[PDB]
Amino acid sequence: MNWTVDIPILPPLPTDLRTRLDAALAKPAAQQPTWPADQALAMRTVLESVPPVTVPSEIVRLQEQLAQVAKGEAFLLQGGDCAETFMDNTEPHIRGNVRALLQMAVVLTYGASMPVVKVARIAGQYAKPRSADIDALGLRSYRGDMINGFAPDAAAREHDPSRLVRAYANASAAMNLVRALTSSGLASLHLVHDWNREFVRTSPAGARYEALATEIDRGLRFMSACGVADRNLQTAEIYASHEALVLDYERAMLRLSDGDDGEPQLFDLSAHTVWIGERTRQIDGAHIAFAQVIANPVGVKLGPNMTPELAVEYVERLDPHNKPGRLTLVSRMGNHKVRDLLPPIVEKVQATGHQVIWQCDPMHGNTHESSTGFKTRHFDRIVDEVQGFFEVHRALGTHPGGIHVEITGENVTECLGGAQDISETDLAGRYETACDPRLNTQQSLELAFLVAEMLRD
Amino acid sequence: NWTVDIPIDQPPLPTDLRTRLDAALAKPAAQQPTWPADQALAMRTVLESVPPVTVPSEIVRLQEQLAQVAKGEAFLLQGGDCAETFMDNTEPHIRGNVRALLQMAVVLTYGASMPVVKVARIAGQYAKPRSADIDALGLRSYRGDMINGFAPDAAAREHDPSRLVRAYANASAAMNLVRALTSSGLASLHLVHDWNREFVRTSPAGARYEALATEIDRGLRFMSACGVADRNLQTAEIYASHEALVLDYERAMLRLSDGPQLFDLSAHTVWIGERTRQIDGAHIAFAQVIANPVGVKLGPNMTPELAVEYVERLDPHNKPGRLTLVSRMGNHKVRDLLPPIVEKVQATGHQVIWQCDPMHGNTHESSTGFKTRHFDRIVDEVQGFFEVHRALGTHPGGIHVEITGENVTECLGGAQDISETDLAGRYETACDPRLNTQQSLELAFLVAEMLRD
Amino acid sequence: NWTVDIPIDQPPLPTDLRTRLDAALAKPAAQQPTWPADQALAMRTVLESVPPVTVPSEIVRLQEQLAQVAKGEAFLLQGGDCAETFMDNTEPHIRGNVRALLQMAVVLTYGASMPVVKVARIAGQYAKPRSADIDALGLRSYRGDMINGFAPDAAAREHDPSRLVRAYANASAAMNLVRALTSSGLASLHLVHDWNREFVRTSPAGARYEALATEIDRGLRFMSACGVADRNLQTAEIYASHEALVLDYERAMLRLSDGPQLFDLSAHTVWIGERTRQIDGAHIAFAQVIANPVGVKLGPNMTPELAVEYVERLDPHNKPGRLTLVSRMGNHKVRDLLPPIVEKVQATGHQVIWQCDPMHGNTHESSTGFKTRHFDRIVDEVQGFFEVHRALGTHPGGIHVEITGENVTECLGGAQDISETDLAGRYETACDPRLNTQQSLELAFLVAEMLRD
Amino acid sequence: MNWTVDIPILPPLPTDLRTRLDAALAKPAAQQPTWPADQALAMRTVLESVPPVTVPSEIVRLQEQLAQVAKGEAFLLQGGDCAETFMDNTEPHIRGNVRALLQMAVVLTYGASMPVVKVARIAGQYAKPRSADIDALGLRSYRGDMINGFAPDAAAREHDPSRLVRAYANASAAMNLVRALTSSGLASLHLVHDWNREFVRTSPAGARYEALATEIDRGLRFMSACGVADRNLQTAEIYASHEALVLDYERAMLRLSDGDDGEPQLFDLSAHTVWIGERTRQIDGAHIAFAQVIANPVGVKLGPNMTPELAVEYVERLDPHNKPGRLTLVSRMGNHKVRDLLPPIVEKVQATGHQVIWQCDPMHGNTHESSTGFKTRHFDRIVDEVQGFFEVHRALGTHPGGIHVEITGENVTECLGGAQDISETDLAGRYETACDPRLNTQQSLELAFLVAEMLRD
Ligand SMILES: N[C@@H](Cc1c[nH]c2ccccc12)C(=O)O
Ligand SMILES: N[C@@H](Cc1c[nH]c2ccccc12)C(=O)O
Ligand SMILES: N[C@@H](Cc1c[nH]c2ccccc12)C(=O)O
Ligand SMILES: N[C@@H](Cc1c[nH]c2ccccc12)C(=O)O
Ligand SMILES: N[C@@H](Cc1ccccc1)C(=O)O
Ligand SMILES: N[C@@H](Cc1ccccc1)C(=O)O
Ligand SMILES: N[C@@H](Cc1ccccc1)C(=O)O
Ligand SMILES: N[C@@H](Cc1ccccc1)C(=O)O
Ligand SMILES: [Cl-]
Ligand SMILES: [Cl-]
Ligand SMILES: [Cl-]
Ligand SMILES: [Cl-]
Ligand SMILES: [Mn+2]
Ligand SMILES: [Mn+2]
Ligand SMILES: [Mn+2]
Ligand SMILES: [Mn+2]
Repeated sequence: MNWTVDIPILPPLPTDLRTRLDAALAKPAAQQPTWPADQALAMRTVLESVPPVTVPSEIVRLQEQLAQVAKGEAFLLQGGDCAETFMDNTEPHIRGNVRALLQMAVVLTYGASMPVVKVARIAGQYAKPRSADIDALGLRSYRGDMINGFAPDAAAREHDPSRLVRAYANASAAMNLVRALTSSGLASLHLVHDWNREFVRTSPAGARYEALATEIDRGLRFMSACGVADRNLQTAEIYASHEALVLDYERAMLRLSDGDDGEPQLFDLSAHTVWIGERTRQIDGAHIAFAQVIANPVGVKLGPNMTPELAVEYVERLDPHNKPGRLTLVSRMGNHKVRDLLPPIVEKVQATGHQVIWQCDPMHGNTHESSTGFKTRHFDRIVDEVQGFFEVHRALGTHPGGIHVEITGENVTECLGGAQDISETDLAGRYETACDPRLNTQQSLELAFLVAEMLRD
Repeated sequence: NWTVDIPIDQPPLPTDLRTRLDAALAKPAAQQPTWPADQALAMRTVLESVPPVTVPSEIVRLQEQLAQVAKGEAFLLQGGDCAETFMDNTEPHIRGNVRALLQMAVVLTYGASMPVVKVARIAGQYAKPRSADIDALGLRSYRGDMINGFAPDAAAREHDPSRLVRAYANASAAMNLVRALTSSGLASLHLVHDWNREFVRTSPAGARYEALATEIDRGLRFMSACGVADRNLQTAEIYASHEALVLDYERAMLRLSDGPQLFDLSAHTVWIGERTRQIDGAHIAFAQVIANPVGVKLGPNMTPELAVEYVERLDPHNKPGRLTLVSRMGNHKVRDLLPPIVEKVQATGHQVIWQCDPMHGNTHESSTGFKTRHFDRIVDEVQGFFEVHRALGTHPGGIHVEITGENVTECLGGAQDISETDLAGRYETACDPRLNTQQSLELAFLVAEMLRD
Repeated sequence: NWTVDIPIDQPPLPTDLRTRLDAALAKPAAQQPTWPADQALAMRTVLESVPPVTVPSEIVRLQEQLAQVAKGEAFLLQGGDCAETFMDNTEPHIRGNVRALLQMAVVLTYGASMPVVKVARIAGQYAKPRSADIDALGLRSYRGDMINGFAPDAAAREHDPSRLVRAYANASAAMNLVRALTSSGLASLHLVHDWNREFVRTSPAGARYEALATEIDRGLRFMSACGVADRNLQTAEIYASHEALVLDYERAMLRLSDGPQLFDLSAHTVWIGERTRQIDGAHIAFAQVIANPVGVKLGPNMTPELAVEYVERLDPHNKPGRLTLVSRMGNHKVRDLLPPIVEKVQATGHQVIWQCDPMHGNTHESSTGFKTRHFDRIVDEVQGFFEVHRALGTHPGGIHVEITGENVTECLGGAQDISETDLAGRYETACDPRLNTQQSLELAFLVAEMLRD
Repeated sequence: MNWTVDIPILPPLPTDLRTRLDAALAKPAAQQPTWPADQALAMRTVLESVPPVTVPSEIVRLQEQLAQVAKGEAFLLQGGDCAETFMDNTEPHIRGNVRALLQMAVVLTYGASMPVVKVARIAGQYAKPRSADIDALGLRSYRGDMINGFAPDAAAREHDPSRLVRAYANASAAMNLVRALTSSGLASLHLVHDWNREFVRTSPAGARYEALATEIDRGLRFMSACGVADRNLQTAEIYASHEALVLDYERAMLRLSDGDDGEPQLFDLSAHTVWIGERTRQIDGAHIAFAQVIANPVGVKLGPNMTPELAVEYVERLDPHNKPGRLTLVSRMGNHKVRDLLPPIVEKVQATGHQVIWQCDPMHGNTHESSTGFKTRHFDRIVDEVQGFFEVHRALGTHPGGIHVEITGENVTECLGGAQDISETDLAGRYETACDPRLNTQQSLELAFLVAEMLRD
């Protein structure tokens, strides 16, 4: 059946912000759903008065934490599903993904010797681009639950604007849980580290990670021995992110800030931070213009065809004021290319004077199709791209700022390798992703161990 | 018709607890909606797998804080809209209401000299009883947005079980925002006190309250002067609550904690109303089975003996703070009716919270046709509630009020001297008349003196 | 003769700082003792290698706190005995005096709404000037226990340089105890406030002070109610001070910090008296060379121009809080004499602390023969000091008083209404009349209102 | 020359405390100086109204911290000079000894994974017993500066009661400094650990201790990474101790407590805690009786002739109320005997039901005379006694509670071995002790490293 919401019935935007927003959205937009303009407008009119998913003073705080990242005084961890679905938007799946990110944070905080800014891909990662409008079954392609349905039939693939509302309801629901969990006990550093201790005990490669787990453990005991005040160990902040892709959803989630802090700006309150993907980063297109008008922190994906010069253009358009950490540039090159392609981008951007975050995405450049027909990534390539991203920064004297991974708390079978030795035949058991293969819980924690050893190197 | 339809798609609680629940839910349930069972079932099935509004470790913490209230070492402040509506579940309304709680809370904490457990009527108060089969307009009565529409038209008033899911979405989106605001600066004690100072400055009776405002300011500066660490001044906990009325909604929102007890995860704490508190009815049998702290409204027809049976039913293990008895008597009846009830419950050896709802027994109709409440009657029920406890050496434990951040004209009186003619300007409640933001801060100050006195 | 002799046994400061010191110390020094140079030297040699009374990082912290006082963001409270004696350097006396500071401090912190830098006249105040060549009894005048004996007999009054070492031992043993008491529970704010409550309860004017006592109590409970972390309520810092008078003692106690500047490590902060503040004399040239915060007493003969030369000499680098100008004018003269001095020093652009000593210009002789001070005159000098600063928009920075924990009868008046006849009962000071414990708490309350007013 | 103090001119002691104290001091007392009774009494009358060196609420606190020790929830470190002197009672020598104890504490806190109760032998360790009244030069023996002079001449050796006063003045002076230093910066955990980092860098055996120093370092950085409240890292408490030997000094430093906490008792305020030595622990003698009347925590030295049965008698006389941590029993057996003699003492005392602190003194049973004529101890024996004290407790299931060592911050040449390889010829350079050989600063820190590895084992 259906539930039903009302299309509703206040000071207008500041004149310059109206002008600028309309000039942004007048530009060409790639990868947009194709539904009618009237039905879209009704849906945006619903979203324009819902309670936001985030609030501006959180975005201001995240921006300050990311400036520390940009200055080399913190490390950025971002991860969660490749594609959230409505049907898997459930308490166990959310807790599971929050717990996996947390588990990784413990180990990276200890390896980096500095705070880790924890950013979940969650509460709105419901839209994807596609290179092909017709997929391999010859159906109109799945573009994520905010657009159409996974089910491999033609009605299910029709673009349905009512998905904008269901996507918001599902997002704000998740966010409520993520906040409940982070403040009420899941994020206690003691509990989360006990889980890491249970992984080291049962993992097939646990003997390799025992020494570092033991050190963290004596580190934690050292704290209670010296009598530190411990409430800061009880809770952590998990922020929300997703690809800003569907411009009808992002424009309708825009809100003007109150001016008490800074003079009023437009924040996208569908998320704390958002990024712009490889297929939508046209320099003069609507997504880059949009990013330029919102106050949030933003990132741009940079793949193997990126030039140093285009990089610098992104930095000048998106960090026009030189605000450390407003712009993250998220390298995804493939492990076999990172060490060649990244260095001259980093040099040209470092010489601008701006302070970007350098972030490694070691997933999206390392995808292949298995003999068994599944889209998969090999753990050792994902690892090796991070290795090589660390080598580039070390050679340059610049900061390996963080990683951006697709992970889950579930024990799926989606990426090959790890300690578990996920084989091509194994992929059949629990291939559950609605899009790209994610590291399972064990694989994601193994990678934090390995990355903790790069941070220590 | 200016709507948009949102499609619904389509492991169970344990057998032993399901067997206990179905036994309790075979009891007759008053005031339930009349939708088809098969549609109710469908909608319960959706809600049995949605992410929860609250989590068990939050409720367990609330129980600890409420235990401290029961024992005379904390004060319970519960307030917000009489009735939430889906169309007024907006960011400025929700903020406004949190703001008004928080401002009352600063003044009450200072006046009590102890912590204040801050519980909003919010993120689910979407259902109400009715006495009237047919309202004045000859329509089926409005029952709250979880049941039907406010709109005085026959189609709006048919009972729609899909509203179960709309209520949930609106409840979680609301709770998301309440969490976000109370963690990220709205619950800064300094900033909330600054709003209290601007009220004292511009209020018409602001002269009367200036002295206490200045003492608070100087109690604040004293903290800074002594160098205390300040992060616990930066944020506050606002718990969620509503009347537990729709048993289709409340049972679907049940979850087992991870150990393992049954919690209702639609709210932190829920109460049973004056019309559904049958000692052998399902609402009571539901309150019995859940581990959340629970409240029961006790109006002027209550007997000591019946208030005891509530205690034996709802607090069988003698957990202080688990049960809150909520007096609502009328200002003219509190001093007489409440003492016997207190004496007899105290004598059981159980520690209940004694909370005053000075709103619901003090409602009258104005010559201009609006349902309304005098400000002075409301105050004087609290004053009396206080006298009762002082006389008996028992704890005046908290209050339960209907308030909003908005500058409505719903209750008469207060410093603004809302008159019978002012009622029409902004009377916006979908149900009972609320204190507006000014009247609710004024009531906090006046109660803060009863605590000091 | 009821004494026991304790034998004395027997790498230097750097050449460049020793060359600076000897240049400054070639200046004439008033009020110095008349013992043989060779004996002075011997005794300086002992004191140049003894463990220090204070350490440089303590003084550096004091300078930071005193900077905050200079800038109008803290208040300076300095008090204790006019003259310490070796035979009254006992555990109950020392505790009593710390106790009396700390109680004044609670009330001043609340009344100021900012932190209070707590500096005792203690652990070295063992030397005094004299005007009189020959006292009334026809004896050489007593000069303080670091110089000679109080005992009115010719042998006691000969200047004994071995008293340099006795002073040091008594100073360090005293400071040991002050550190121990302020770390281990005597400086608990709660417990100190409890003493303040028992004073309000038993004092004859306790009625007058009850309201502020109750506000403090409620500002305290408010902290607990808000859950602040409390370790900074458990202890307090009490710094040491005395008049820097015996240059043989003060120069021997010099040390280089470890980097490197010169500190006098006989005290945290030291002041120059009204009789030794010659602009070209050695006391001033000594204050110039040390890095400690310093004070200069400014009596009714001071000129604006001379108070400026103190600023240029003693605060050459413009370090706020480094220099404290200590007004002591008489209550009848403060309102007239002080404003010009403030205007002219302010105009230099330097930030000095402006501290009131309401004791030394308000001393009179009673018909019963005792040196005494009216309580009301003392209060009214502070009141005036306050009016002066308010008028000019400058900071009334602190006070400097002579107080003890004991229930002496030295100053007239106060709530106890000490009369000319009461003076003989317990007049025990070896020098000037002190506020007793009651009168000193009474003065804190009354000053706390000048701060609130 | 001389300085001069006055022999002075209040509620009498509670009748039972008078009676008990006099009954204690009526018993025979070994090792007491032999000066006239009238001159003694004058000196005690001076001491009876001086400001105490410690106060009762500190002793109450230390007792609570030592009960945690007794329960196995903390570790006790006690050390400083074998014999303080008046002439070396100077700022550098005191800071030096405080710094060395601190440096050791950092490493033991981290090794134990639990707090360390820091107890200095300081501010009154001015008296020693002697087996011989005539020494090897045929002079009346040196008994410590509270009794007579080190100088090897007969006048200097006369017993001089005025030394009771000079001993107090010197003690309270030191204590004032120790308190100044602990609260004002010397005891910052960051500074003290930087010093440990400089030792590991320059020590000849530094490469052996680098790994553990590095772990502590990442542990400390882990704390700032997680944002702990850090004032508890700024300061530490150093307590005062010495051998309670001279009964004229200890009786005159007795003070009655105020009753606000517990009902009034006699505390010895010359120290926080005191111990009774091998030569003065006669079961029915004045020192054991004295210890029984004061409220302080106490210890008794136990050497190789101790029986399990006599041990239990000490426990029943000195911990009559079963108060954990009131009684420490301080094993000194010699490294070659500890593993044989300690176990049956521990079993008999454990079976009483009382909770003593078990403390290792690995110095006093391990002393020998070198070919070069110096009293010396070999580092490897001192180490091996601690090793063996750990082995006894591990085998029993009981708590290796702490160590009691003689150390200094100076780079003296008094104990053979260590990383520095202090040879018999080396002892000549800087043999500075007025009594037994102390570990120098480097040797004391090496031993903390080694003991930290026993705690980790
Ligand atoms: N609050 C700190 C420490 C912390 C608490 N829980 C955590 C879980 C993982 C990592 C760190 C933490 C932080 O978020 O950094
Ligand atoms: N966190 C404390 C104090 C506090 C912070 N913000 C507040 C706002 C209102 C009342 C109290 C507070 C509490 O909830 O009690
Ligand atoms: N430690 C704080 C508060 C405090 C503790 N004890 C006190 C005693 C008196 C005055 C203040 C205090 C301070 O010194 O300011
Ligand atoms: N205050 C804690 C931590 C600490 C501070 N400084 C230290 C120096 C050494 C060891 C520990 C510490 C303690 O004493 O245990
Ligand atoms: N309150 C609005 C919009 C909304 C829908 C779902 C969740 C939150 C808000 C409605 O019910 O139509
Ligand atoms: N994920 C489910 C249930 C749900 C509805 C609304 C909000 C949150 C969850 C859906 O989309 O139907
Ligand atoms: N105050 C006494 C005792 C004393 C001596 C030395 C130090 C401390 C106290 C005196 O000078 O005689
Ligand atoms: N240690 C020296 C100096 C000293 C005297 C008094 C107290 C402290 C130190 C002495 O005994 O003479
Ligand atoms: Cl449009
Ligand atoms: Cl019914
Ligand atoms: Cl002269
Ligand atoms: Cl005797
Ligand atoms: Mn992906
Ligand atoms: Mn109502
Ligand atoms: Mn004086
Ligand atoms: Mn020894």
